[PDB]
Amino acid sequence: KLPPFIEIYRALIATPSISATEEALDQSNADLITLLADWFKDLGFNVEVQPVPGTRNKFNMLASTGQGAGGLLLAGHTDTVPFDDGRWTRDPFTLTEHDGKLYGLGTADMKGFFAFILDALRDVDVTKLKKPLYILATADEETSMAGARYFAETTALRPDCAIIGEPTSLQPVRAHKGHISNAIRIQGQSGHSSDPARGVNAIELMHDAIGHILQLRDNLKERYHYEAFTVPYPTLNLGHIHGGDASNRICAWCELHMDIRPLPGMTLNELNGLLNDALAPVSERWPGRLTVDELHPPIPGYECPPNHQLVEVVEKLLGAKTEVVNYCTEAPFIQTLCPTLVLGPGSINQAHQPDEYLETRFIKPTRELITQVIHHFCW
Amino acid sequence: KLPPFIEIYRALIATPSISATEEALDQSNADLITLLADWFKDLGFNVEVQPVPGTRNKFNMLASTGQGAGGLLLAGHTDTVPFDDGRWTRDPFTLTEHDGKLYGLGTADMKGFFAFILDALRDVDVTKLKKPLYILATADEETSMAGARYFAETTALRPDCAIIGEPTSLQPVRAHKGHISNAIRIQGQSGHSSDPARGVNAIELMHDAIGHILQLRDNLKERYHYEAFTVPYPTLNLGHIHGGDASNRICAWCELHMDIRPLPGMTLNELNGLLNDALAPVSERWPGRLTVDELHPPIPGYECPPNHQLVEVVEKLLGAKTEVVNYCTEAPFIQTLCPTLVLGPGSINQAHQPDEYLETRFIKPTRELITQVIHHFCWH
Ligand SMILES: [Cl-]
Ligand SMILES: [Zn+2]
Ligand SMILES: [Zn+2]
Repeated sequence: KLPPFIEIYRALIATPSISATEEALDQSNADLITLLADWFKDLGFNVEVQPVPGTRNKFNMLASTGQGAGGLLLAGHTDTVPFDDGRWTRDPFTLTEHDGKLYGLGTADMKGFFAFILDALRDVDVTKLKKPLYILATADEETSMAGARYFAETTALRPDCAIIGEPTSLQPVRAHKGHISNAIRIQGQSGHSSDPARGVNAIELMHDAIGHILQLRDNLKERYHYEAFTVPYPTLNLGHIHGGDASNRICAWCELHMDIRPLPGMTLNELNGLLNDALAPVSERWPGRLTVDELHPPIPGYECPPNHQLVEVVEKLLGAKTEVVNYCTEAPFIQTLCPTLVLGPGSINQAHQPDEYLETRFIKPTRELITQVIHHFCW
Repeated sequence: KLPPFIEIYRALIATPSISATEEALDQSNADLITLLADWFKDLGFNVEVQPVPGTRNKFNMLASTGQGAGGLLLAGHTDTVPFDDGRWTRDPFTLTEHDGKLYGLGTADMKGFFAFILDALRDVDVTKLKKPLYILATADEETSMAGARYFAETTALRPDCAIIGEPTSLQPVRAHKGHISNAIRIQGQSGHSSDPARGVNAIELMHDAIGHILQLRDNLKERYHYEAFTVPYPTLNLGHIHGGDASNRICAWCELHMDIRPLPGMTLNELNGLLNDALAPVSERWPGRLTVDELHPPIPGYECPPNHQLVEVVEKLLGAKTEVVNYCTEAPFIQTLCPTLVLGPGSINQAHQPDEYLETRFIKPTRELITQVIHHFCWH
């Protein structure tokens, strides 16, 4: 009943699922979901399609089998980044073999993962599994991660563990930093530069705030360490500043946009705690003039405990040690449901690039890795 | 033979001469200058009309009677600011008497002055002056002051003294602060925020520069003093800042727009020296990254030596003590030729405002004052 691997792959690549914040480029993942939904139906899984609030008509799919607690969650995203038709030298939607490489938009990131899951399940009898098996297909990972966010917020599901099939060259990944973005906003009071003391100069107040923020930057860099990261400390970046009307007017308003990248172990609440603490002497001096607002929904840090049985099994199956990575995944939201690893075929060297491909040599190892992991946590 | 006072004033207000940095809005003062040049010719002045290099078809007028050293220079600008389409409740180019008030764009700043000079000169015999009388009418005071800058740069004229007819309510003004406006520009090096050490954050460098600038602000407030000014020290203001693309990118550029208002007697070279030395610690640590560009032609401070005959006689004519103002005039350029005073009818409260007027109560005092200064500085 299930087509062969390359045919499953071909149809997924041929179904456009580009995500974009730009209304013009943003395609519905409905056709991608229907493909996955009908195929998982055919294999005997129950299926739930979920509209995702505040997306342009995007959906999650959960495919479920078995009952009771625990089980394995296999998770991926159905969307791809846009393509540059100027730099692609093949049709992005045409799966093309050439020189041990399979070319197409989402070959590496990450439609291959679903083709491998279905391919691995082709002869498996879901009746005879001891523990539940879940397949999650999320919307809009490449933009808001609204799919994974809305799933982790609303789902009753509580698996024993989860693998998110992002391209890692089949290296298991157990952590990455978070990402919070803030606007620091300072209300001045206007006045003529003929008496620059008559008003409240927002730039002078922002100069004070920046002093305290750079002190926090130094404390973060000095007191929090995670040796496995290339940059082993939580980072703080001043990105943008704007304020004032003219050289000859008291600066009436000033705004600073910054980011912080918290290490896995530090929570969002403690980080907003550290930032309010740094700014406190300034907002106290000046009640009601300094506000801190979020620029973009925050992403928590993620880690999987390094001796978790998920990690030991995977490391042993692949004979590869776990890595940390310098990029954000859905793992922070899936980690609220159960211990989570990031592990998939193909490379971020092809992800989001023109003439994206997945090497065909990933085919046998990936089929075998998924088979072994389903037999380990469901049998 | 000259028309009456109200006719002269009517024509000057009826003749648009709005100046503007925007080429689109910048009207030629050619027709204003022509009215003036013919009226001074009719009274038997030698008149030169000079195109001002680098302006949009603008002219200076110098009207001359007599020859010899010294004499009195009476100066004013022919240009007005634009009118706001929303706010005027009558035609800015029609001189209308309402509430003992003469309404019109430039009634107060400062076309009235030219009417009062011509009116006063009706009853003067220029052949019996012992020292020359000069009237200068400048281009573009409200924008670049190119008129007065060019005149000061090029004229061989060295009058005994000069009065600029800016609106001061007929109070003698003897000094004002300068104005310099700079952009402090910092070139950083961008990169992803996942490693902030890979770049040079222009906001951090600008945080450094501002620290040094605020130290200069405090040095200026402390080490320099001129009692007559409400703010008796050179002021410094941080007016605008911008830089950088995104919260997740190292900030590659930052620009700060600031001004300084120096006291009379601080040169523009002294001030630029103080600002570059304040910024030296940042600029020496980050070679090639920090530049200082002028946003506006810089204006030196001005003062007239407070015991020149010009001040003593004008104070006595008016029964008024000299004042200082914060704002700028052409005085710093004119003062390079001769002791200069700023003295004119109409109020700085009408200048540049909708339904601009000059109160008629100023007509007699202003005519007497102009007559008297011509007698006192041209008969002796
Ligand atoms: Cl890393
Ligand atoms: Zn991905
Ligand atoms: Zn004026």
